[PDB]
Parts: sequence; C-alpha cells; structure tokens
Amino acid sequence: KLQGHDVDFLITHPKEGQEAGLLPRVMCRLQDQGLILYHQHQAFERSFCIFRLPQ
DNA sequence: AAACTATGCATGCTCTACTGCTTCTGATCTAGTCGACT
Ligand SMILES: Nc1ncnc2c1ncn2[C@H]1C[C@H](O)[C@@H](COP(=O)(O)NP(=O)(O)OP(=O)(O)O)O1
Ligand SMILES: [Mg+2]
Ligand SMILES: [Mg+2]
Repeated sequence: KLQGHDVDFLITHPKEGQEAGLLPRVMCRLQDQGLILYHQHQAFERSFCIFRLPQ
C-alpha cells in the first residue's frame, strides 16, 4: 500500500530466551528521545503510540 | 466537772495517666462487564 493510517512493526531476536523485555526498554529509549505523544500504558509485549516525527 | 476546740483518721469521690483486650474502620488485591485497540 502507498497509504495508510499507521505503521505496524514487529521486533524479534534470533535467540530464543533473549526476547524477554525488549519492548519496555525501546519504549523508554524513545520517550527519552522526545517523540512519543501518547503511550498505551502512559511486562508487556504490545503497544500503540503517537510518534512526533520531524516535518 | 463540763463545754468548746484541736488533731487525726478513715472512706468515698474525682481525675489523669497507664496498660492490655476487643471491635470497627481504611488501605490494598481480583472478577465481571463494557469499552478501546491491533
Ligand atoms: N480485527 C482484527 N483481527 C485480526 N487481525 C487484525 C485485526 N485488526 C488488525 N489486524 C491485524 C491485521 C492487520 O493487517 C494488522 C495491522 O493492523 P491495522 O494497522 O489496524 N490495519 P492495516 O495495517 O491492515 O491498515 P492500515 O495500513 O491503514 O493501517 O493487524
Ligand atoms: Mg496498519
Ligand atoms: Mg496498526
């Protein structure tokens, strides 16, 4: 599709047991970036947000 | 010798603290129902 309403991403790791708590860490890092306007929650394995992309 | 006064004591009353037991109340964890989303 050349258009849409959101960007859907999936995060995975080649190892088995490593994928334990990636999403909270990435979420916190992005929040520290200063791009998240809304967060679903503000252990989890899913979250939809509203990024602030530069324009 | 008799009348008045003095001390002395006891017991019930009141208050304030103190400790320990019992009951009531406020803070903290989950089932169900409705709704949101991918
Ligand atoms: N009710 C549902 N049931 C099963 N899978 C679903 C679903 N709703 C979404 N998915 C799954 C399948 C969907 O492909 C995937 C993406 O969800 P979106 O971002 O909400 N819808 P899309 O990306 O297709 O349209 P756009 O490009 O405009 O955003 O999530
Ligand atoms: Mg989508
Ligand atoms: Mg989506």
